[PDB]
Amino acid sequence: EVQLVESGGGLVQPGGSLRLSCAASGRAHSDYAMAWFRQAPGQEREFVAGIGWSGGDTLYADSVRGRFTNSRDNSKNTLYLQMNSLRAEDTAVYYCAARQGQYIYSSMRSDSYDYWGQGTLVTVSSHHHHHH
Ligand SMILES: [Mn+2]
Repeated sequence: EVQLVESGGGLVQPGGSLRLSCAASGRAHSDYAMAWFRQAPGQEREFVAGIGWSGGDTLYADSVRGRFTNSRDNSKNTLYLQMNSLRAEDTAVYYCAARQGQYIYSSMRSDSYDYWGQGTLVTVSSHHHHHH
């Protein structure tokens, strides 16, 4: 069993950037094959980015390639997603996922992932913060 906790979701201006984090349970250097998925309201869940268990085959969905960067800190069992040039189409709950098993290559299929976090919400929408 692997538990997964995402953080970092928030409200972001169109054109803006965020960084998501996903902490995974286990001893340090557990080195899971992991991925990010997302689901927008009324749409099917979809792959975003992934990495294999041994740190190879960093892979992106066509929707986000060149805008998003996936990285893993093996010591912390943490996965990070730097998201740039965000647009309304990127609004979604973002889910961290992990596989049970030592898979070298990243799978883009949700059926490949045993464990799923609860998600963190990214809202890409124009807004104004009142001054202080
Ligand atoms: Mn803001």
